[PDB]
This record gives sequence, structure tokens and C-alpha cells, in this order.
Amino acid sequence: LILKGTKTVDLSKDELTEIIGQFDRVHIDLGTGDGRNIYKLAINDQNTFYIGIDPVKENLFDISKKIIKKPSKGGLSNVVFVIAAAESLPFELKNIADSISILFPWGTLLEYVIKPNRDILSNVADLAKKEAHFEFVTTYSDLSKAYFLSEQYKAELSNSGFRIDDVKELDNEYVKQFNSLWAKRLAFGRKRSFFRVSGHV
Ligand SMILES: Nc1ncnc2c1ncn2[C@@H]1O[C@H](CSCC[C@H](N)C(=O)O)[C@@H](O)[C@H]1O
Repeated sequence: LILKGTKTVDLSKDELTEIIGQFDRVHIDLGTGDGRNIYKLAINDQNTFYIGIDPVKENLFDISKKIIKKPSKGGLSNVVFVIAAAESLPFELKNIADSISILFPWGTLLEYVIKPNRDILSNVADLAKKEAHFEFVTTYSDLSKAYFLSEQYKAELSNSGFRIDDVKELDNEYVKQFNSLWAKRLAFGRKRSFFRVSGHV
């Protein structure tokens, strides 16, 4: 299931493969939100096909309507919005991404990353190609770098297919570069700690 403007339509595996054809890389943003972050990534790199996934189609309507417009009007040819959840990812996305990101998650997705939920993370790892980079950027209260650096957390992620190569604590200034309304709120509000766990799959 993908969005064509405000309408939900079916995209087959063969159709997806055809679209991917004009691009050298594929990036998946899980729990993409309002689509503004992915829109910015896509506008700055036309050799990567961007796939934004979120179970809430309603919040993607504005940007979904924008990408279908003509190029001169803000339209993009390297973005697709998939309506799905981490617990039930589309089989068409298996082994397709060069990179996967989960940015400023909330709700169940945040817990799957922080706990972490090994089975769910395993499903997310299945979306990656043999290669593949990953990036999880989280924040809770306005846990800690130590937690994400612990052997237990590293082992749990490794079991799911994620090999941590770096853990960095980021600040509000860093988040000011993102365009989603949510990211702006997090960046402009009280001082908050953000953590990026990144590596390869
Ligand atoms: N289990 C799950 N699977 C997929 N997406 C989920 C999810 N649980 C929560 N989400 C999505 O995670 C988002 C958290 S808020 C917005 C995050 C976005 N990445 C940004 O920076 O703007 C919401 O849009 C919500 O629908």
C-alpha cells in the first residue's frame, strides 16, 4: 500500500523494481511521520530512491500531494510513501535498502528501538541489502549514551542483524536541520539529549 496524493493505491513488486531502476541506492525511513524529513533528503540527492514508511496515512497527505506535482511545482520522482507498520512490513521491501533510518521515534516504535524488541528489529533488518548502513536517532525526556554503549544493548542489536559502529550524543542545534514539525518542536523547545546509534546491517 502506497499513497498517490491522498489516495491509497497498490504498488506491486515488479512496479517497485522498475522505479528503483533509475536509482543507484535505496533509503528507507521507518516511522517517517509527515514526510518532510524524507522530502528534504530526496530533494538533495536524485540518485537515491527514498521510501518513507508510516501507518498513519493522514499525516502524509500534504507532502504526498506535493511530490505528485510537476517538478517545477515541488514534485519529486524519487520518493514513495508506504503505509505499513514495523510489526507488519511489506514483503516487497525485503532485501532492498542500502540504508535504513528511524528518526525521533515515538510510541511503540520508540520502545522497539530502546528496549530493544529483537523480533521487530529483525524484521527491520530484513529490509536491508547484504551491505547497508543504519541510523537510529532517539530522545525521551527533556536514555543515556552509556546505555546505548553497553555490551547488552550491542549484543541484542547484533542478534537482530544490527552491528553498532558508533554512538553519539547530539544536541538541539543538530536537530534544527530537520524539517518535520515534530523535529522542529524537539529542536526549538527545552534543551534535550539526542542519541544516534549507527552502524551496518
Ligand atoms: N510500530 C510502528 N511502526 C511504524 N511506524 C510507527 C510505529 N509506532 C509509531 N510509528 C510512527 O512513528 C512516528 C513518531 S513521530 C514522527 C517521527 C518522524 N520520523 C520525524 O522525525 O518526524 C509517527 O508518525 C508514528 O505513526
